[PDB]
Amino acid sequence: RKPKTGILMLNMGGPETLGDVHDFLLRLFLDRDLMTLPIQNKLAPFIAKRRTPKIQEQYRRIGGGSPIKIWTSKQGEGMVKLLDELSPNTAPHKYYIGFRYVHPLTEEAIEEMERDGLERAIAFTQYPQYSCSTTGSSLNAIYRYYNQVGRKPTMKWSTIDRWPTHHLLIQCFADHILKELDHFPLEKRSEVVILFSAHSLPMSVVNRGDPYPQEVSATVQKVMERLEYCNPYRLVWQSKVGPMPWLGPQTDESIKGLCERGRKNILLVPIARTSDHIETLYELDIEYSQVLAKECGVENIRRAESLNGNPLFSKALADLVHSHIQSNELCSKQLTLSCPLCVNPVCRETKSFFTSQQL
Amino acid sequence: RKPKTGILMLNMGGPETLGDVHDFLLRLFLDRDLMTLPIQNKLAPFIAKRRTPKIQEQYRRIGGGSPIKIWTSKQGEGMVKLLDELSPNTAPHKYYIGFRYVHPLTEEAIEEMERDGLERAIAFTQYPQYSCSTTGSSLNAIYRYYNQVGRKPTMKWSTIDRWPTHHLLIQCFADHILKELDHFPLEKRSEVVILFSAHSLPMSVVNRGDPYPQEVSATVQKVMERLEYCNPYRLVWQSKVGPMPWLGPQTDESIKGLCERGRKNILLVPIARTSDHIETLYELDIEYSQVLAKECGVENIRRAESLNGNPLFSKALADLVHSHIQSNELCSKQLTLSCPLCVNPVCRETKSFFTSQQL
Ligand SMILES: C[C@H](CCC(=O)O)[C@H]1CC[C@H]2[C@@H]3[C@H](O)C[C@@H]4C[C@H](O)CC[C@]4(C)[C@H]3C[C@H](O)[C@]12C
Ligand SMILES: C[C@H](CCC(=O)O)[C@H]1CC[C@H]2[C@@H]3[C@H](O)C[C@@H]4C[C@H](O)CC[C@]4(C)[C@H]3C[C@H](O)[C@]12C
Ligand SMILES: C[C@H](CCC(=O)O)[C@H]1CC[C@H]2[C@@H]3[C@H](O)C[C@@H]4C[C@H](O)CC[C@]4(C)[C@H]3C[C@H](O)[C@]12C
Ligand SMILES: C[C@H](CCC(=O)O)[C@H]1CC[C@H]2[C@@H]3[C@H](O)C[C@@H]4C[C@H](O)CC[C@]4(C)[C@H]3C[C@H](O)[C@]12C
Ligand SMILES: C[C@H](CCC(=O)O)[C@H]1CC[C@H]2[C@@H]3[C@H](O)C[C@@H]4C[C@H](O)CC[C@]4(C)[C@H]3C[C@H](O)[C@]12C
Ligand SMILES: C[C@H](CCC(=O)O)[C@H]1CC[C@H]2[C@@H]3[C@H](O)C[C@@H]4C[C@H](O)CC[C@]4(C)[C@H]3C[C@H](O)[C@]12C
Ligand code: FES
Ligand code: FES
Ligand SMILES: [Cl-]
Ligand SMILES: [Cl-]
Repeated sequence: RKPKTGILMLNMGGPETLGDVHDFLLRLFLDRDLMTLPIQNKLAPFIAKRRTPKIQEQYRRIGGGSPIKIWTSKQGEGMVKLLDELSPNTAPHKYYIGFRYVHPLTEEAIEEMERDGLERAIAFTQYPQYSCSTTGSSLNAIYRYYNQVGRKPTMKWSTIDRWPTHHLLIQCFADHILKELDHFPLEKRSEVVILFSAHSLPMSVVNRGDPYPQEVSATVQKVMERLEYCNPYRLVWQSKVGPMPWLGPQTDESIKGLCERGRKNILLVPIARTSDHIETLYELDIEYSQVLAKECGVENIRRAESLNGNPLFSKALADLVHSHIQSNELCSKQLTLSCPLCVNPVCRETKSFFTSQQL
Repeated sequence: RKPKTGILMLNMGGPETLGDVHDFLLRLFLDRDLMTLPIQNKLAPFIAKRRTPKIQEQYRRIGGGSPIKIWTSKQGEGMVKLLDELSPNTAPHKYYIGFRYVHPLTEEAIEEMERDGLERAIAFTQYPQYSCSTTGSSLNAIYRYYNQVGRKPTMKWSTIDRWPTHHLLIQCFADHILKELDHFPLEKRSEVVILFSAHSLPMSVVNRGDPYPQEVSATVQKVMERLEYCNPYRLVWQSKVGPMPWLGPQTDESIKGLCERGRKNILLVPIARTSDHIETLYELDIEYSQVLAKECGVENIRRAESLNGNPLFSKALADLVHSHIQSNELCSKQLTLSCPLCVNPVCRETKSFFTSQQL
């Protein structure tokens, strides 16, 4: 039978080959939500051209491009197989990838979903903890697509806009941490300090109200509860760029500081993403675990495996979607409150897009 | 066998009368691990004299003094009654109050516990979420006391150094929120937005690794889970002073921003305090809920009652102490990890004090 229920998996994406780097950067610098540059239509291509060599070099250091699409595909296949059994009344299910800055783009995916004549479309963010710069930006693209195509949707929409504490996500993280603790020397296991690391935000974004640091903090505590507080931890933040203030502590400074303080056995845990990413394979694994850690005289630094193709994580995706369908909800209660100092007029329009849907 | 088990309830304290304000400020400004001032022994008394009138005026606005001691005493009495029945082998139990910056001082309470000839002494912080500037300052005073008096303790020490997700604490907050949502006009209940508000930290402290923002985030999520996400929330931060950057968003800016954006029905929840305090009775209730809120045309702003004399909260305190005794733990696993960028040599000494205790 023709597909009945579309699951739109949303992610920023990354360039699949070196050749895709420039236009990934160009689409990003053009995104008026993410940044207000003067004369932005002229500055965006110039900044993309300037930054491209450096970013292509990073992807070169990890094998030539981003693995996000492979992993997103494998997890979406697994999720659809389960949902056809779990939810016969909404089957067949089909997953679609909507990347914000590379192909397939969010707008290309919506065009195909409509072409396919689905009865309902679920905007399923692949970021478990909500930031306006991540999930909000992917949801804004859905609202803006219909606003700009000048037609109403032909499908019933709803969103799973966050899931920072789903019990099977927490189980996957706990399982990968225990697997990685087993690979330290046994005599150092109990000395291991865990740094959960997540992409940082600028403080201008924290201070306007972004939900993300409190949600990532929640994910951390539920993982440590499941692990029975077996090792001590901190939550720290990676990927800061530029001269402005961002939320710290920084993951690089924290690795170096712990080493300087005699804690030389460290487990990194990428707590805000669901697959490997340049953040993990370059920044944590090369910049921090090889170079920085070597300079400071670490004894053992390891990183928990990304969730990637763990079948339990496909089972989480499916249970999220199945609960969402049975609840009839259109979005979380949290999406109905925009940031207290939000200055972007589209956030309200996108919230209303979802809360106002027929059903 | 006389009192056998002393429970030292630690809090920073506040001045009980207007006459106690100057010496509260003086002790604060002499505390070199909270602040390093040029020519500190001369400047501290001067800044204490200069800022006393303004701080006396805040306390005069709430009736002439801090209620922390009355509430802590009532909670401590309730806790002891329960502990004598829960734990006959460690009875009789006696509570002592140790305030960091007013009488009875931490040092005074230790002197009495040792005078009393207790077998066992439990350093029980009354902050559920740990900051190095709150619970860590109290624990450093216990270590420094023995280091100064140059005698070893005569009782067996251990600490309950944090408890941000204790199930009965969570139940108390959820109960107080729901009863406050009952006081709104029924036609706005669904519209109410919850701002959990906790004392902020300077970014310099957050960026060195202080555990506090992630633990307060955890308390917020456990409370919202218990409430089944009935209303939307943000966690925001109050009490910033001075011109340096602190963690935001600010509670005051957030209340003004929500009003300006049409969310004019707000419930404030002091999520990091267990009793009323100048930050609730003056800052939230007068500066924000009366002056700020009237000025931007709020419709309804309420604040959940502080835990104060709720008997389920004395139940929580006793359950924490009974579980701690049964577990034989000397401190949390998290106290065994100092901040990654800690620069105070005493933190390691105080950690060792607790982890090394006989028993
Ligand atoms: C002023 C502005 C800040 C935008 C903001 O307020 O966030 C910043 C952001 C990106 C900056 C530009 C980009 O970093 C690229 C250029 C970098 C050069 O070193 C200065 C000019 C240059 C063209 C920058 C000018 C200016 O400082 C920009 C435009
Ligand atoms: C790729 C580009 C340059 C950074 C680098 O050298 O890696 C970086 C700089 C700042 C980044 C943006 C900032 O990190 C702010 C955003 C934070 C979100 O968690 C990711 C998207 C987000 C919108 C970022 C995407 C992208 O990777 C950016 C634009
Ligand atoms: C790193 C890059 C400049 C590269 C260059 O031309 O040298 C610039 C271009 C635009 C910048 C972004 C924009 O200024 C908007 C954001 C401004 C916030 O103040 C910090 C992050 C923030 C997301 C910026 C981070 C970073 O400095 C960016 C991504
Ligand atoms: C007294 C002074 C002025 C604040 C005011 O207007 O109330 C403030 C500035 C920073 C404050 C301190 C910092 O907030 C750090 C601590 C926070 C704890 O909640 C109380 C003690 C604590 C050590 C504070 C005591 C006092 O309220 C201080 C020292
Ligand atoms: C420079 C120093 C900051 C030390 C720190 O970073 O902790 C600050 C903190 C408190 C300040 C002092 C207090 O604010 C009291 C005085 C206030 C007057 O405006 C200037 C002199 C005055 C005597 C200050 C001098 C100086 O600016 C001090 C001493
Ligand atoms: C506000 C107060 C007095 C100002 C005055 O002279 O009237 C000053 C004097 C000493 C200051 C403190 C010290 O500078 C040390 C802390 C350093 C952080 O950068 C801010 C908070 C911090 C705790 C300061 C907050 C506040 O501005 C204090 C408490
Ligand atoms: S920036 Fe967060 S809702 Fe608009
Ligand atoms: S400042 Fe946090 S452990 Fe020393
Ligand atoms: Cl990537
Ligand atoms: Cl007080």
